[PDB]
Amino acid sequence: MPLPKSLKYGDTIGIYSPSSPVTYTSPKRFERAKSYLLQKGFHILEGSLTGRYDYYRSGSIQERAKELNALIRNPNVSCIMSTIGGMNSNSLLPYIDYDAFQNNPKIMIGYADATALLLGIYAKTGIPTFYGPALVPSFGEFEPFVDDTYKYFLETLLHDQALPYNIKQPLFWSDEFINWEEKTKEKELRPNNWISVTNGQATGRVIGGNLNTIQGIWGSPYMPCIQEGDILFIEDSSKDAATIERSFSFLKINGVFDKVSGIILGKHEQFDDCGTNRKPYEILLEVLQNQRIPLLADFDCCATHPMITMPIGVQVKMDATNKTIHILEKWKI
Amino acid sequence: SNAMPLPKSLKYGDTIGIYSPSSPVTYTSPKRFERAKSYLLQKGFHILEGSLTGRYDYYRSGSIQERAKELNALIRNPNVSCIMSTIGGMNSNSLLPYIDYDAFQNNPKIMIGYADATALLLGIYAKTGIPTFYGPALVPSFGEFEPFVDDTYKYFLETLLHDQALPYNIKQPLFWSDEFINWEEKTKEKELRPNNWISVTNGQATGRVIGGNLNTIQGIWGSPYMPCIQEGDILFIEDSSKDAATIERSFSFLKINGVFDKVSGIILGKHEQFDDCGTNRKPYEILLEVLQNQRIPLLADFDCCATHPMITMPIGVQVKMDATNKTIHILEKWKI
Repeated sequence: MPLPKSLKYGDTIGIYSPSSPVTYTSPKRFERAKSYLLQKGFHILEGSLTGRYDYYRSGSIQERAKELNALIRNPNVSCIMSTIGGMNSNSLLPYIDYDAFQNNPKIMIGYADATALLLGIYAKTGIPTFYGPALVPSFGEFEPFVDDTYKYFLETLLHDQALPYNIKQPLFWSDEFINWEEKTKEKELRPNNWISVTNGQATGRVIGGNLNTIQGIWGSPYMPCIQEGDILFIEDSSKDAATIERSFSFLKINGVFDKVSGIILGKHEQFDDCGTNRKPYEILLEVLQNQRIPLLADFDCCATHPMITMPIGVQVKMDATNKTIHILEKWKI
Repeated sequence: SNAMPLPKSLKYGDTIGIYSPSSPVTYTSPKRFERAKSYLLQKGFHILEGSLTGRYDYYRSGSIQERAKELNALIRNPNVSCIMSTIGGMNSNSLLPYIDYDAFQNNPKIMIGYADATALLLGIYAKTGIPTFYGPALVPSFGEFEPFVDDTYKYFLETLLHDQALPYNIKQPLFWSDEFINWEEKTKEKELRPNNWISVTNGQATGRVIGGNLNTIQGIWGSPYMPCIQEGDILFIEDSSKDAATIERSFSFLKINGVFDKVSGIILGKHEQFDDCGTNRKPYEILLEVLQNQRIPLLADFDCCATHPMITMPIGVQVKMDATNKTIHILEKWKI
């Protein structure tokens, strides 16, 4: 695999808005997020659609692709980070300069709808991409949680890490639906646990991201093929039991559970259980119908805070029983 | 093409089996459910109520296995002529591994519904080759008050009961509505809005029609239950009660999958209660942005969707679409 250079203090992070126009609609949180990273020591290069507004999106298909491609082609930018998701990143896929990326690999990071681009870049170039912070949701978060998301970002992207790289559980989390633009109270600290839903271990290439979003790219050249022995990493956020049953069944009928060696399931921010009192993993277990696949749930790589930064497309070992995740293969220089 | 297995035409007095593959409407909307059944019974059909009728499991009628059992009992019943969903939802695709495709193949029936039931319409077609029908679901379609229910019923009989010489012309309804009123109880008359189809991009296409509810297709894409789209097919798609962001994603999903390189034309349903997100854009405008510089004949605002009234459309048979003149003809038999 070609690999991106590690992030360094003094580097420039390019930001782009491939879907929702958050830099227009949530300017306080946007400015707070920029200032946070500037203070840490990174410059921010604002993509061409920053401050622009086209209702549910930042701009036309072409204009969004141009915004991203300008960052891809800029040798001064070491990391390209989505501002936020939405629904419409998959529109850009035919128009991205994959060749320019492959020729000068950089860190591509974000989450949620940005999955479309993370996976498409990986599919087209073979360069690992990163399920991790987007500027506004992740680095616009108030203290305390922002600081733990930031710690995890440095660990994956900037620190010199020896292999194997151990991914550790945070002590506390939150999904509270408060404090978006302005802070009104402290978010409750939720004690954490990862869940040993189905015991066992697996080692394989990790593939996945936001499940809802995967259904917008599935079957295309931009969806990496799932191979025998891969580890599936999936999360959904702010959806409901009916939506995720459809998604889990989508994977089942596509044979994904006959291929993968294990499953890492993210927490589900603000899950709506439709009155059932069922957890997301229980719905998945129904869909799996007693097929014994190791399953570790409530992983902190999703819309809940704080967020881990996870490489995608590299070898991983998971132990659902003992609740560990290690990265086995280098993901950066 | 060669003659193929087909389901028997509907007859007066036939039994319609109803099942709930997703939302538990028979429990949550009991007045519309009772009105719909009464409407068909009053026409002289019998209704066989599947095993989950009146049951409730929150967002669904029952477990995955319970729902498969419900539908299979109808598939396996030689006295049922037509199997009709009560309503959609989100979760029909869960049943797909568990359906008795061999029993269906042994005794093909008219399979009809819409919206989430696309997963089963397309999965039965994919597995068996038997045409299925994008058309009425019991409670939304046949629980509609007069006058629109009568137009829906007329189209249902024209396609499933009456003998039709080929080419069979699909006539445009004269009036339509998507008003978000009169679900359980009637409060006023719906507006009889003058209807039209839309010539979005001129031209003609002839090919096998494939499609249904686009949102639902994304829950079965890539599986053995999704029929493969072939060069020259006509794509039929509709979405209902969604928004501009959602449909852009679905359109781009088709684009990146190469679908628009294959199909000869596109039929786009009306979009009930579309949320334009403030853009003032029509669904077809969003689609055409996705299409970019690729010219494809496109007929839009077709009445085979959640708006009233509803046309019954066979899937998996040859059709001629004329987007210039706003016509649709069915060219191959779909029933015997």
